[PDB]
Amino acid sequence: MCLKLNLLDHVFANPFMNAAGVLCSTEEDLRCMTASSSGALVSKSCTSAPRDGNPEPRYMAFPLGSINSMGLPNLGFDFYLKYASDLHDYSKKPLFLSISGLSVEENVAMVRRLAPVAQEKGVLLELNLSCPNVPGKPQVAYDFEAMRTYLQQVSLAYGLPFGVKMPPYFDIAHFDTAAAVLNEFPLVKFVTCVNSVGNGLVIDAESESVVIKPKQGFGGLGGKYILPTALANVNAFYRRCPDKLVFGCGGVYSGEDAFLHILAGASMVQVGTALQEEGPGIFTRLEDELLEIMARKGYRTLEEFRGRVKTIE
Amino acid sequence: MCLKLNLLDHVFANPFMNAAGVLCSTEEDLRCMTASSSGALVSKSCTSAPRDGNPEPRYMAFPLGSINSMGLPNLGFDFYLKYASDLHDYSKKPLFLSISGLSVEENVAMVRRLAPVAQEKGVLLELNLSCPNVPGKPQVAYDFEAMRTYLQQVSLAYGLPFGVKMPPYFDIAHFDTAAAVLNEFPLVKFVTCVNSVGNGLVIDAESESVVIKPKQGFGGLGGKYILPTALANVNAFYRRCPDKLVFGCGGVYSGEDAFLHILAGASMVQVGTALQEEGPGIFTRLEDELLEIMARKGYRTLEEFRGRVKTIE
Ligand SMILES: Cc1cc2nc3c(=O)[nH]c(=O)nc-3n(C[C@H](O)[C@H](O)[C@H](O)COP(=O)(O)O)c2cc1C
Ligand SMILES: Cc1cc2nc3c(=O)[nH]c(=O)nc-3n(C[C@H](O)[C@H](O)[C@H](O)COP(=O)(O)O)c2cc1C
Ligand SMILES: O=C(O)c1[nH]c(=O)[nH]c(=O)c1I
Ligand SMILES: O=C(O)c1[nH]c(=O)[nH]c(=O)c1I
Repeated sequence: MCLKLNLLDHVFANPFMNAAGVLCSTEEDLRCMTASSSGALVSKSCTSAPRDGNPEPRYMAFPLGSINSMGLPNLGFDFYLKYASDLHDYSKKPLFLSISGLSVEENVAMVRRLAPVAQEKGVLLELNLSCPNVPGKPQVAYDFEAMRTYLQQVSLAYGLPFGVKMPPYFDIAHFDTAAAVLNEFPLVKFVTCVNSVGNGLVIDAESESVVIKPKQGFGGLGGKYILPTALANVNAFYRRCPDKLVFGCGGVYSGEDAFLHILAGASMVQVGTALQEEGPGIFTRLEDELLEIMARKGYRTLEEFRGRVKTIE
Repeated sequence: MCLKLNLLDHVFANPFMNAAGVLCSTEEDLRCMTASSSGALVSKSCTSAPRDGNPEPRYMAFPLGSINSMGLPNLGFDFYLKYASDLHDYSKKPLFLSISGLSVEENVAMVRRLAPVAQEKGVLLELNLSCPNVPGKPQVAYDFEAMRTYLQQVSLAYGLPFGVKMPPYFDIAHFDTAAAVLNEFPLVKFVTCVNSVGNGLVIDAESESVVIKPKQGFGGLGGKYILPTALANVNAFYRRCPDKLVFGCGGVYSGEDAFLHILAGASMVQVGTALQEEGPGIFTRLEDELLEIMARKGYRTLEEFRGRVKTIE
């Protein structure tokens, strides 16, 4: 009995990793994730120049999940590149690097410099097409024409295997369109579903007040609120992109949620809000929980049930 | 202290009502919601001809909410018109009628006949632009050009005050465009935010199966999953539509959840999943809870806190 996977020319002790943004902005965070039992890690989505992000409070967690409008704080692309180049221990686990520039030109500039490090070190790119929290910057992947441009330019400039972080959709025609756009780009080897559910609004009853400061309280939701949305996008893209990998993200607190993700078609499973709240010790729990589920069901590997959700009639 | 209010030339005893689709398909259903202590009711969304809807199972509920792909089963516009014209007791509470024709022409044909009944009886139209559940018929209001077309045509054909049932949005530009489309139409007096969050997917871990039969298990989500999404939509349209009423729907289980909808901007508060699970007794509980919250806070009217959610700085 076995959680191991071999994908994108990398070996992974298990399918669990952090979700981009959680426990991965600093060298400290990145060392902690590397020392965890996770099968991999992804760095904070980054821009060319360092960013402070939005004013605090900008994240808040609740029994049923979280809301955030961080505003893309990060240490700058130079820092995450150098981390991949010179600091990361690839003998421990694979590293993904998330880039989330604010224009196609910014992203082009970044991937041109990442390319030789990817070739040398085998760092994998996750291209963020779904930040919902910087104003006047509505999410790329909700504009299919813009999405096409980003993927053309980045394929051209990068010329290596990468993946894309997608926002959730809520409409069959949008699964259709979005999956066909992706399938135009053979360098897109994986699709991460999903980023937070955009622009929800949490309100505290006692104080009569929104709980995060930026954007009049509006920010992205994660956690228990979004699991069924996440499972839908995962499976929508799994069925729609049979020559790609789907990484699942959204609402994972247990081996069971991870089990459902994987049934829906997920290869890697990312953990955001639950990791933010419980800390990196979550990865040992999730492993043991998933393994107990597999044992009880007689599954010996992940590939035995990946993508095998049953439909009725 | 009493929560009575006046809107759309009608008096209401309290701001509560059922969500369209819940406890309102048959005469029996409608008499039951009429005899409840709700302040109003809305009828099941209808088409010109009777429909059986999708195959069962097509609704499932869970501690955190519901998923459905009912598929618009209804008794036919002729039945709900007759209920409106001859059977409803207007002395009890006002009545909203929901129409969900599958093309502009079908809607135009329905509202042409509703018009005289609305003149005579004051029944109120709720135009449904957001069924996420009929195959091949994606949500109207996620296509702004289609939405404009429906609102032009129904406005011309009906020539009387009506409201709209909107699907949730998740991006500021969409809020901007959607509210500006609405604002093009003076006859749109109210906006109901929100319909179910479209095309979620619920999976049963033990059985490894989706839980509803239509659309490979994909359906609309209601309940605790969507409260923050609903609040965001209510507030977004409340700020962007200063000259319309906003009706809140999504994730109401208690007087607190109603207080927050009203704080976000809600004039009426609709109840779907929680009413489906608890039954019409819920209406008396919700009233007592909301009145208890008002008293502890020193509020005497709804109008004192409606839309007065506070932001930080
Ligand atoms: C504080 C915080 C920061 C995040 N930062 C990023 C980011 O930098 N890049 C990104 O693609 N997604 C980011 N996300 C979204 C998560 O990666 C994930 O897509 C989302 O939280 C849903 O998963 P969850 O339900 O486990 O939280 C962030 C989420 C949170 C709460
Ligand atoms: C079984 C069921 C049937 C529904 N039918 C309709 C309908 O005919 N028309 C409509 O506009 N909304 C319909 N809805 C959506 C609800 O009116 C409501 O917008 C949504 O469920 C969210 O509120 P909730 O969180 O209280 O469920 C239905 C929802 C459910 C669960
Ligand atoms: O504001 C963030 O830092 C952030 N927050 C999110 O929820 N998703 C994202 O992609 C990002 I870049
Ligand atoms: O399938 C339904 O009947 C239904 N279900 C929903 O969740 N929203 C709707 O508007 C409708 I018309």
